[PDB]
Amino acid sequence: GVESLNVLLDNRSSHYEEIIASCHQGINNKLTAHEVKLQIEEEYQVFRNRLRKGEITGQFLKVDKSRLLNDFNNLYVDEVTATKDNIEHLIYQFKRASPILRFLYANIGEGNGEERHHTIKECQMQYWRSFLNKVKSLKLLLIFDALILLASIHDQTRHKCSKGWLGSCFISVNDRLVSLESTKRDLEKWVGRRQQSERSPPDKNQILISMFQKTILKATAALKDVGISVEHYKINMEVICPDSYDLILNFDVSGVVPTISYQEKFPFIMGGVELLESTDLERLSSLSLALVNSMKTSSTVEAYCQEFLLSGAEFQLIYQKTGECSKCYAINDNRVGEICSFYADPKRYFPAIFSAEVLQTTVSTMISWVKDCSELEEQLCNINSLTKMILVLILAHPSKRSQKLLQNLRYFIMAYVSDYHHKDLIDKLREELITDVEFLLYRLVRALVNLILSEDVKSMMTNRFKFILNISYMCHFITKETPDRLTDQIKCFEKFLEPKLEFGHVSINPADVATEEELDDMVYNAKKFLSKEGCTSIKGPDYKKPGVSKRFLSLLTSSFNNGSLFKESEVKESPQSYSSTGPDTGRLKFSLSYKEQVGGNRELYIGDLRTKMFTRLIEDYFEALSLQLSGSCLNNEREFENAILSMKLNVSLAHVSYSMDHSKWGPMMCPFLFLATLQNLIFLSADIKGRDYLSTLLTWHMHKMVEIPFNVVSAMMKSFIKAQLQSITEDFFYSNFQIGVVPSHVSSILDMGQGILHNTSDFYALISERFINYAISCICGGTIDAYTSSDDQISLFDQVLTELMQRDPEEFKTLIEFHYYMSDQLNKFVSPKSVIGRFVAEFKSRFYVWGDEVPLLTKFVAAALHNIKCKEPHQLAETIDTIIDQSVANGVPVHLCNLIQKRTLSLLQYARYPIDPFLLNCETDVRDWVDGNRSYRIMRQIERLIPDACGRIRSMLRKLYNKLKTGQLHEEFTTNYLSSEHLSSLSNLCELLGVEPPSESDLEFSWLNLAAHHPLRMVLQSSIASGFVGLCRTLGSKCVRGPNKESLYIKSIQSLISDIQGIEPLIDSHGVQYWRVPLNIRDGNEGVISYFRPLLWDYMCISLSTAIELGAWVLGEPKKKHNPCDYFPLKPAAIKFLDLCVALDVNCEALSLVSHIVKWKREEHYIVLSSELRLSHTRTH
Ligand SMILES: [Mg+2]
Ligand SMILES: [Zn+2]
Repeated sequence: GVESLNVLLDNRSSHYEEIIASCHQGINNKLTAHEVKLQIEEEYQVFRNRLRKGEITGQFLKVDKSRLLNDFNNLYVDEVTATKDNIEHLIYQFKRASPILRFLYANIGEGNGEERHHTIKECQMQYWRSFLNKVKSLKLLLIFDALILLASIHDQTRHKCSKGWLGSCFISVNDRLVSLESTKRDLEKWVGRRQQSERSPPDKNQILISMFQKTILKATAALKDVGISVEHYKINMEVICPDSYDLILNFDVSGVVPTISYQEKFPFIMGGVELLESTDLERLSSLSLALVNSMKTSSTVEAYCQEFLLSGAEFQLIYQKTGECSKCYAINDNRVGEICSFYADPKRYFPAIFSAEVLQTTVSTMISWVKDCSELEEQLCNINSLTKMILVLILAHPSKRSQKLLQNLRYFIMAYVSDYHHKDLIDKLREELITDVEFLLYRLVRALVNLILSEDVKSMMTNRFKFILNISYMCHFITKETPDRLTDQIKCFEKFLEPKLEFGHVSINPADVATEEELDDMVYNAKKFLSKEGCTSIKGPDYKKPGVSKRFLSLLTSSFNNGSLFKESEVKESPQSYSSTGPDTGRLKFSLSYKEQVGGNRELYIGDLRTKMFTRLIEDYFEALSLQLSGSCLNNEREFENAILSMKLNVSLAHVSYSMDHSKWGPMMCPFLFLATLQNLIFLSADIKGRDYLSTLLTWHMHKMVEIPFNVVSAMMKSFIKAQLQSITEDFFYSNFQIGVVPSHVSSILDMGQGILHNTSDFYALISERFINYAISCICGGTIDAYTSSDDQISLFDQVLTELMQRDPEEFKTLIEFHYYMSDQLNKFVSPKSVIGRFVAEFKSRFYVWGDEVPLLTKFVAAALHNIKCKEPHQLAETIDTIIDQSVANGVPVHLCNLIQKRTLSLLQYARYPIDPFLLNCETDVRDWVDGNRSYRIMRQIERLIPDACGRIRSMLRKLYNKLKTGQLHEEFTTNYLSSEHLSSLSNLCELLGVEPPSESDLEFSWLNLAAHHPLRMVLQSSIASGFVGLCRTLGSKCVRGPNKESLYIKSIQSLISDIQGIEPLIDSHGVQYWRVPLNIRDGNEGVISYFRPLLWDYMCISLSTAIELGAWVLGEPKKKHNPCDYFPLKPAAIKFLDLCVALDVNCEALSLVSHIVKWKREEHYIVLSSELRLSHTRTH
């Protein structure tokens, strides 16, 4: 489609020629392989001589550990008036630093007696509440309030229980907090007025009962329509008394009133609970569940309350506003009100709801790493306290500044174990802290760092490196959503506009028909961009300024044309006219947005369909050109494996390594650079017409327009109209408003699309790094390798430079300086987070050392925790299965993954959904992830459920597999078995061979399968909490499609099942349900036995499909100080059968064995702990 341009006209004026002239002005791309070394050596001599004097700065320092520690200590020394805290003071003032932290450690409910045993029995008030809440969801509210009050009175006058009141108020129906006396007066007035109306014989003590009977009759009539009975609710009709009006009109309750404080009052002790136990994570889970449930309340078109029980006592959480936004919460108790009041956010509190044994196991497995040390065995009780405190603090107060504070520790711990580092590093690990909890977090982190990385500890460096590198990945535990949306759109525009005001080129309104001023400005700025000088001048190099010099561009193009950079094997509606500024129907337009990240943020450009069509041509061209060469890893797949092998070898040999990053990659490149580079290359010497079309496309990209967001302009206009009757981004809008017209679009020469022109940037990086390495090898006597991903890079040195680093340090530092300068001379800026060393190597967030391996445990656990959505409950299981399968292959133990699976099953059980044996298997081991797949795990679960019935089936399957692998019967089977009855076929199938048929007592095992006629309805999120709320709301409305055409409930089906005294349920330990259904009642009732499916049929089918996919070992019979750092690499077990596979697929609506090969990808190689490969099962042939 690239050549399609030839169908258009050609209206190119004398503007398209000046750009080519400027890009061809003073560049010499015909030099020879002998005249470049002289220039390189002259530059090196001048630079070295000028640097030895003192007229150029060094930008690099040698690593000294004492200076690094003493600079990390007093990093915030203006507010923290201390130098060395004691751990006892920290543990003391940790449990008293907030209301939420005071509540998690107080001595609440000091006496738990029979009033704590009564909280398991269900009174009548809650039954009536549930019934009326159900009825309401299909004058009025007064009757419901009166019924609730009557139920409460009848519950109190029997066994003296008071659970549903708060002083004088009482939660009645919609979490409301209606008063008491007001209802009495309302009922009095209502009954009086009704009697005065009906008068012109009865009493006020019978009209109420009449209305009660009418209302309950209408309700029970409307509720029996859908199919739900009344026995499910277990309500007692005796709550209504013949004397009910004068029973209500005399009640008397007294207590303590609640309140909310919108601005030493704590009524409990402060430091009861310890830290070694697990008493606070459960309280946190309960409080978080209440805070998330507080988003269900309806708009009502006041006071709302939620309830939770910790240790048999009952607490209430009250609020005064509905919706999903920040509000003020208060915690109350029926003994004394107003325990505390805070200002939390309803979201951001998901990751700790049912996960209290996973976090304890995470801490316990992280601490066992540094346990063999001898310099740490005395103070091994403080590390536990500090780790647990950091975790709990991160979970209780989710902030955006703590995330960056914890993320910045990775670069410190990386620079601590290196040889050289950038001098401007400490100024980067400094973020603005505001509140009083972030300073406490910093002090805890500092105490732990100074405790672990001491000076008299020199035993095991790799374990401590792993430990410290794992405390910095605890920021993934918070969130990646945004606190406020109107501020990030301001920060994004600030980032967009800041670097374009220093260069001095900004166009306000292009008008889509450019004037002469814009063309002259473009020409002038294109000439200014190519006028950078350095190292042969008066001043010298001006670091961190956009531009390229003609000398190095000439050298690069000449060296590419010679053939010095190649390897050994590398040398073998439709518009009609177009100008140099765009098509006839307008220039290219883009819009701005941002993207969510852990840490900062990242811009995003969005275009319409025509520009998306036009950009793909350049993208494909440059991707093909980059594939022709070798060295890039952005889209290739063998290059990444080669890079990993080279990194492993380099680290094993103890050579030098250089891990780099480049800053401001996006907003510093430009399409003019790519144009000027492309115009000076000779490829093979029709194609020149392709080069012309490419130049035209890049010229179109050079004149694009970006649209300013609307909220920012509105905010600026309001701020101006307010302050009139302050930054560089403010004076722009101010001086534009002061003279009328307002800004809407922006155009300039100094920005490429972030995430748009990736592949051309990768190509440019490839060739530039090749040239730089060539020059460096030319000067000295050593060589270098390189691998790029368009903003990341690793460099592996050789033996010569490794020895030169220790024999002549000054020449090594001078070579590093020359590399930095020569790289800056080509529009590439090395970041202050790059390192040179011999202990570790890093590339694409992958770390490699010698003697151990570095798994990122906390990252995977955090990624697995909050990963749920509002989908069908049979697709979330596959997502969790895939995540856990990917995480086991890196070094996470399986006993920590079984707990995550149990957590997911508990999340599903809370929403009142039945659990079938086709969801998860929380009893696996190593061999179920290395050798088998999902189908093998489900087979193992079914074999665990019902043994003594899977042996004969396995023998029949073995004989059938032996008979089918030769071709004796391939059609006698797949035509009158897979399309017949399920139960009356297996008998004759096993009779056909010489095996005992399955017994009549094994064919009753069945399982319940909703969506047996049509898939259940889900659509009728912007956050995970809203996803969980919507999931809990959807399962419970209809979510069922009946046989002909209708909608049902999940409770009606279970009621109908209970209406038959011939079926049995059976539940396992984890909570898996399977039924026993006989074969005589199976007939006669055809309306509700339409949902059950037999088990042995699905078992046979799935087992045969797995035996066809994997080997023939799955049909056999099953049979059944170690330090935490001992790893071993493992590899998995690796037409005419595809028709049989597709046949066996559609006959079982349980799994999708063929989808796993189209959507998902396998794992290449595993690494596992050697202590878990001992305990395992083995299946032979
Ligand atoms: Mg890197
Ligand atoms: Zn009771």
